[PDB]
Amino acid sequence: GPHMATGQDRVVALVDMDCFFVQVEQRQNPHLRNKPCAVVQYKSWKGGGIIAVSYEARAFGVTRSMWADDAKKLCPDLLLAQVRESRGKANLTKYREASVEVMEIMSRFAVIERASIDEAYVDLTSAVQERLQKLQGQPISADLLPSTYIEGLPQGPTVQKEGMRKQGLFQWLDSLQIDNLTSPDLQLTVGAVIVEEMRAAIERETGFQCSAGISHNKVLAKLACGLNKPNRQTLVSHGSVPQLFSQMPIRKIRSLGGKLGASVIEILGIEYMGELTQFTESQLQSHFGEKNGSWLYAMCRGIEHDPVKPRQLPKTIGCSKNFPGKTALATREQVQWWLLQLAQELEERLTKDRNDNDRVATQLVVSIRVQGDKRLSSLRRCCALTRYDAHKMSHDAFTVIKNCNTSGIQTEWSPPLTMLFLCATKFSAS
DNA sequence: ATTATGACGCT
DNA sequence: AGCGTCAT
Ligand SMILES: Nc1nc2c(ncn2[C@H]2C[C@H](O)[C@@H](COP(=O)(O)OP(=O)(O)OP(=O)(O)O)O2)c(=O)[nH]1
Ligand SMILES: [Mn+2]
Ligand SMILES: [Mn+2]
Ligand SMILES: [Mn+2]
Repeated sequence: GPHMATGQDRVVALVDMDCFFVQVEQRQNPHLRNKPCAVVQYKSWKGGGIIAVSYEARAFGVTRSMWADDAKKLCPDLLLAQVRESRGKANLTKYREASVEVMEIMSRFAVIERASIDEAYVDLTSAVQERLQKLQGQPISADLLPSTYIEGLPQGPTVQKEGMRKQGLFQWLDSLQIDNLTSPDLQLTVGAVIVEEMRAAIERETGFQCSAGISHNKVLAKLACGLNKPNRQTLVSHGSVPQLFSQMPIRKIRSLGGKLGASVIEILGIEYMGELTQFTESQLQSHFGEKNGSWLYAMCRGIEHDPVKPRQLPKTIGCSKNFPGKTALATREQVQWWLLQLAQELEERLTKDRNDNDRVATQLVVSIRVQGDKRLSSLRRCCALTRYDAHKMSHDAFTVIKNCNTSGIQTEWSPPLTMLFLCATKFSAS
């Protein structure tokens, strides 16, 4: 009871840009705004592969991973924007630069953890204490939360969406103890006020809309973020967790959407996150290991301790290209030419990174996949990265992989290569 | 022939 | 260090 930790110490938000690459293209080209549209890589094979989809297009069933030709069968008026190609490969620079715009705005409110190109966690605990002491016990007006949903509300004893949002928010605010500066629910609420301000700043200063989740930890904030997209934010309180998890498929929780989640379902004979509460911590550890077991035991009760890392920049800078089917690289000239193309993009990005961020990478990781290998990476080898020179990097990568050539003929490459990947790692301040 | 990344855990 | 999993 009084010593049962409840995981309510922190206020954590997850901010995620709505259909990010689409918004980047819609900002640049107003003709794409408020339209079914998608962003594609390449074009020759089945119209290119879709990697981002506007919400208008999602209404037609268009999704990520779809080929554009198939998407056009669902949505004949779908508009398409193509990712830039440079040196023979997709080049994602426009979206990385747009991401930096957003991350820099978020960093004005709190230290952030860059979790992806379009999302960041925020630890708002200190900012919340600040704003609470500024409020002087003054209640929080619904006007300060104009895009906020309170998960689980309204409940208890009109048929529009905005109306239900306002009803739930009213019930939430009516329940609040705005005189207790240590009340977790109040702290979350103030956190949501701050996130409204952050999201308003992002849209004002970039044109981009985003969604967000506000809760007591990263997993709940991420889950919350997904509940009311697009262009809305959602507060998931500690108290909302039993009902929310009672019908939550295990796979919806970050890190459980793959083999581990499938094993939780199969071994324990359960379907929903809430069903995990009936197992002891030692039972879960016995099935899933010490770390996973302890994490599951806490997470199904709404408790997770993973910190928001102070890290706004990516830890690695990488360049990769698949060579599927009959485009696989089968000669030395071919392998060397593509290693050079990748290395030239890497050099350009690394040199910009060194100028912007006062650091240098010291390790080059070279990854390949050979034809017929089921795995995504067939071989991974490191070497020293001592100079930002593409010709040196591509020569070193070749030197590191050259013995994977089974061909006695040195001019040919067998088995042909179906992927090349160069990654710069182990940054040091400079 | 979902492609291009990027983080992190294991041993 | 190199490999595997998660993510999208
Ligand atoms: N190159 C590449 N980029 C991807 C891939 N999957 C996602 N992305 C990019 C494009 C997305 O706009 C961006 C952010 O992904 P999200 O999962 O946050 O989805 P998105 O923002 O598109 O929509 P959302 O509103 O968050 O559901 O990442 C991929 O498989 N390959
Ligand atoms: Mn997004
Ligand atoms: Mn995202
Ligand atoms: Mn997505």
